[PDB]
Amino acid sequence: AFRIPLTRFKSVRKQLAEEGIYIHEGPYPEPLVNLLDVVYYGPISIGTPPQDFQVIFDTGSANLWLPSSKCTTKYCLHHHRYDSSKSSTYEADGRNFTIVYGSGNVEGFISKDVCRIGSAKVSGQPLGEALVVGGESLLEAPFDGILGLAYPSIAVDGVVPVFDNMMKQGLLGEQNVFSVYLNRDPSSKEGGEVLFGGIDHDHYKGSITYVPVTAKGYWQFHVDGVKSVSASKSAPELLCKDGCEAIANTGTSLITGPPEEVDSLNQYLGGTKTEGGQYLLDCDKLESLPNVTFTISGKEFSLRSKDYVLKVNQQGQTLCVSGFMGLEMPQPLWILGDVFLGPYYTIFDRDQDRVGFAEVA
Ligand SMILES: [N+]
Repeated sequence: AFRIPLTRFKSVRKQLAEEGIYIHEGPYPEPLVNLLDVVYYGPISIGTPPQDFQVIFDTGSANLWLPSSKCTTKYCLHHHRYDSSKSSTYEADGRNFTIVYGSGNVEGFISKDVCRIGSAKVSGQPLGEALVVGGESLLEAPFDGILGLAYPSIAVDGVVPVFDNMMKQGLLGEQNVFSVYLNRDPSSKEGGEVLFGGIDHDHYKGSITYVPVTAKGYWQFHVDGVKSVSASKSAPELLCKDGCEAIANTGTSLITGPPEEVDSLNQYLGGTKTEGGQYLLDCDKLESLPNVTFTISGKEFSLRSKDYVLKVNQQGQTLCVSGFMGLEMPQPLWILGDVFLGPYYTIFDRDQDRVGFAEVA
């Protein structure tokens, strides 16, 4: 058991929306990392002596990458960079890599070195030395790179994900799991935490409801249904009626699903489609907005409007936005961002290949 503290920051997509600037997505070939949407980072260090970094701990991807000292692009010059020549434990690989991101590609070459995750010491860990990171308005971003916590099958050639090497090296004891506490509250000192090799009882109430992983790549599982139900409507909103597939993604905020289904959901909520793509709700009519519920392994996971409405500062206008939007992919998926993962503590279990949810504390 070792514990990494997470810090929450306002996403670049949000900073853009405040100045009244929107960028359309997509459609996507499948779920992609998008650096405009990432909201939680935590510290790691690489090499000997340690070189310090802030990275996104991302269940939506499986790669570890950081800006290379050899990268002199704008993004890299504005962040911490890994210098292999300064580390006595560096071990060369040298092969090239490319990753398709929603925010523009990430490219470079593979290297190996000690990766430090709090008190844990991951040895011979492959990483991407990034020479290219796309694109606009990431010069402020408080994170340097990404550390992926998904399965090895969606890693680039030459990388084994960080958690997998923690497993091979016996660093987690008997529980090959990691647990994630996300605090969406702006005020609090702790933004959240990732607990490696354990489950923290202090962070949830009730019991944990497990769901089996369906396709090993993303942390992907089956959802029984999605619905919203209200005393103020002649009909319910019933979606995902015959079951659907979802992924848990700590690398994003909004809940994303098949467009026609979430458009319908947003209409039911009284939403108004912005030219930006998000749906506006009346800020004075948030009180009687119905819960939206996800049924997983026969159990209901309810979201209150307090959980799913996002507030944004436009100019002077405070302005309220639905935390659900459509994103088409060929193999339709609900992507569960922090809107879902904030009010639910989440256990990621590689022993049994399952994901656990319990009410947060
Ligand atoms: N990107």
